[PDB]
Amino acid sequence: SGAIYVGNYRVVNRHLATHNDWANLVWEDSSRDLLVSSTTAQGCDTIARCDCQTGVYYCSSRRKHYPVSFSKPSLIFVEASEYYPARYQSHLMLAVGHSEPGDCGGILRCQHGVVGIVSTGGNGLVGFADVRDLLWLDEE
Ligand SMILES: Cn1cc2cccc(NC(=O)Cc3cocn3)c2n1
Ligand SMILES: [Zn+2]
Repeated sequence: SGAIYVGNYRVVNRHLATHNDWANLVWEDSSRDLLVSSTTAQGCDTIARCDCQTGVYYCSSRRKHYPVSFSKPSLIFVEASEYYPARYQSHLMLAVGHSEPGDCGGILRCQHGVVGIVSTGGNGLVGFADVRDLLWLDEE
């Protein structure tokens, strides 16, 4: 589990969104595994605006933050889980790292701020849904 809290937005994995998220919806995209809902309180996270390929992510199944090298956001075939049919997921970055399901939501960050959130992985893979192209998260 986990979310990004930027401005009056809450960014979560679409597959983990609550009824309150869907009732206060700003934007969602199944192909990216992302959903954004509105918040009453202002958040403290800042979004990175860059092309970094190194950063650190939080792994809840280890209680640890790990430094990683990750690929640029791409269209990747991901295997069937309980949440999606084997399909192509867009705007996804991969790194080598310990992952399990309930880790989705952990933040990946670089020197500029939050890069994305955990979404896919297994066999020492961890896939992050990028948010750096969502420039509108910084306004309104
Ligand atoms: C971090 N992590 C490890 C996983 C192992 C297996 C499945 C994962 N992801 C999901 O269930 C969510 C999903 C995205 O696209 C399709 N399904 C994993 N995430
Ligand atoms: Zn960066």
